[PDB]
Formats: sequence, C-alpha cells, structure tokens
Amino acid sequence: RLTLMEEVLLLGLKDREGYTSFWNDCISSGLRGCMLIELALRGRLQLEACGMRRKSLLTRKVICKSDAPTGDVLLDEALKHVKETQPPETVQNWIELLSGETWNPLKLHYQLRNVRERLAKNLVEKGVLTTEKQNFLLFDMTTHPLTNNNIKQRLIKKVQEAVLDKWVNDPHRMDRRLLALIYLAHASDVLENAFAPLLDEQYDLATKRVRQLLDLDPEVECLKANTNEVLWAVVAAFT
Repeated sequence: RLTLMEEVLLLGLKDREGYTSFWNDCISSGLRGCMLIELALRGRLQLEACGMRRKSLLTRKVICKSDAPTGDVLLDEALKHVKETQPPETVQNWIELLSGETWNPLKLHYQLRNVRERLAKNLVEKGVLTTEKQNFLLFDMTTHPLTNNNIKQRLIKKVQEAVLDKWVNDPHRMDRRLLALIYLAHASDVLENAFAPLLDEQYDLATKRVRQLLDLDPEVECLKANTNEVLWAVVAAFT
C-alpha cells in the first residue's frame, strides 16, 4: 500500500539507481499537494463550507476535521501543523507553508524538511528500496536502489491503463486515489514517465485523454455528490 507521495516519487524514478532522476521545484511542491489529498481522503481535512455561497475552492479555508494519527511520519507532521495553525488557511497557503515558500520568520517552522530522505526511508520500510552505503572514488553517499521491481511495474501499468483500455468518458466513475494520482504526477512533472514506454498511437491517445482531464473545471466538478472537495481545490491550485 503506497501513499500518493510514494507513488509520485516512484513515477519519477527512471532506472534502478536513480542517477538520471532529479528533484526539482515542481515535484517538491507536487508532494505537498499529495499530502493534503492524502489527509483529505482519510477524513482528516475538509474545506470550510459556511459562506461557499460566494467562494471558490481557492479561497475556502482548510479545516482539520480529525487529528487522529495516521502512521506516516510526514502525513503526521503536516496534520499536526494544520491543527495548531489558526485561524485556518486556504489550500495554496498550505502548499506554500509546507514547502517553505515564505520569507516570514513566523511561517518558517511550517516547512517540512528532509522530504526525500523520509520518503526513501518509508519505501525501505515497505520493502520497495534498499540501502547501499557506498564509497565512491570521489565522495561517500548512501543510496536507495529499487529492489521491488514488480510494484514499480504495477504502478506504471496502473496509470497507463487508466487512460487507455480502462478509460471511460466519465472521470468520477474512476477511483479517486487514481485520479488525484494522475493530476499530481502531471503537476510534479513525473507523469510523462508513465507514457514514454508507450507506442506512438497510445502515447497520443493517453495525452489527449489527460489533456481532456486537465480541461475539466474543478468548480463545476467538485459538485458531484460523494467527491472530495479538497482534492479539486488541490487540482485548482496546480492549474
């Protein structure tokens, strides 16, 4: 069982050793989106609903509806902040707060540090990576190669299939965890990795279908009964 952070991250891992995979500003923002979506789906957060009469997803405030620990150390750091911080803040503000995109001393202690290490630790715990302490000729570093090749391949197929053979014209008919996964992977720019192994024709098709999913309107779409509003807020924030 993988968190959306872990699935985004894995999508961005190209070889085994990961020496041609790179961190950057899209994905570290990407991952903070993933965390709010994770917290939402688990009934930890909701959007305020009191004046929505006039307000957008982008302007509505995030409410901690439960502070129950989840057993993911980052999910818990993030939730613990969304519990003390008050008054409440909007989705974009959280994504910023949590990635340290402030110059205000008061907001600094909100930023989540060592995201890469902690995720990689998580994946070692789950048996997806290992540890190779290494002594290179020019520096020491400790790496985490991919050992569990099946789960990676399963993940890639999962994403591939959702916009190909399993595709259905209707988005809410499809598992939310997977829809949010597509949006974030794109926002984090690792999605394109799921598609490069594809044949030309599938490649275009998938792409058409994704772009179509990007053309949806979260304001329209967060109205279907039984969806997560925070999810579409997070989609709004990265569109």
